[PDB]
Amino acid sequence: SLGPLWLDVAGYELSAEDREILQHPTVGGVILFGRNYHDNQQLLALNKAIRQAAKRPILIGVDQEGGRVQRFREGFSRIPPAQYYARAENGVELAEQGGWLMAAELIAHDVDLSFAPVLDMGFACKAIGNRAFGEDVQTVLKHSSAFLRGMKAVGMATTGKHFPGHGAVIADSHLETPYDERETIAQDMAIFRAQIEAGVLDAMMPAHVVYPHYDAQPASGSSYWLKQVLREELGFKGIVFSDDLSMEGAAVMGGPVERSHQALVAGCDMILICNKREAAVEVLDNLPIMEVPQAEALLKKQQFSYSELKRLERWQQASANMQRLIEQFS
Ligand SMILES: CC(=O)N[C@@H]1[C@@H](O)[C@H](O)[C@@H](CO)O[C@@H]1O
Repeated sequence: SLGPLWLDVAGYELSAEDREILQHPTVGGVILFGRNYHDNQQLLALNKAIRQAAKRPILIGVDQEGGRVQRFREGFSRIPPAQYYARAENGVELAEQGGWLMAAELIAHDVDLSFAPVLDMGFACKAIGNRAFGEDVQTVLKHSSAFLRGMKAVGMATTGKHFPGHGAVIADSHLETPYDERETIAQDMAIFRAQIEAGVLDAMMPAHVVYPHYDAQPASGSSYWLKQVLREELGFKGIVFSDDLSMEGAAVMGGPVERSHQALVAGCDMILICNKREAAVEVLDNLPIMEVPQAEALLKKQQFSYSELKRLERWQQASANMQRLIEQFS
């Protein structure tokens, strides 16, 4: 937790070079991907090794939303697309089972957090699609609040994304960054405002999206979006993540070093450099030695094994119900 930088590792086991870089104080987390996941035991061993190499507390995170975005599937309960809960007759009840189950099984495998939930509105943006909980404000709020309650219940920190709303985004040749040219995105942002005000988000990830009515920069590299709006207008007090600086970020600024500088000056607390070990190293060398003490809030609050978890009727039911829900609409 201590440092701002999130990076990844190459495979199923920690390398000797991994063990060295994990000790760099500017590192605060490892983001895991599908290529880091083979099986439950291998995952447990990998995370144990990460925490031992780091020595100090360190965050381990994953994109585990359900549906199209679930890095760990084999040997885990399948989680439905976030869209599916609101299609069921008891959606709010099931959304909480989905969030609880997703979070519980990650904690059982020594993972601190999932970069979830998606608070975007609508299904028309290809990148989002059925990752959204609904296509109007109330449906999104109702079902995302349930999912959040489930995460909270097991001690997992929560991350709203992709602020200030990725639901209506276009990524064609009209501009060089995905964009949303609407004169107002008030409804999209109202979802974020509501969850911020309810105090249910520990963290926030911004969208790599330009909203030209508002500001020239992608929100993820925008002083307006991340300070003026997110902090001053909206009163968000949690952790702000960057986007993946390796393929997103303020691309016009230059390389990883320039993108990292812009993310931090814009108001990100923590920065992500994925898929590019040599870029992570470059950024570590460029930056001051940095600390993010408030990121300790993101470390998981509970500890238990998968065996212990499965003894809960709550697990027995949630797991079965998620499989039913998937089968109901797939
Ligand atoms: C629009 C989109 O999918 N953005 C993703 C985000 O959800 C994810 O948490 C992050 C880390 O993998 O990479 C991206 O920025």
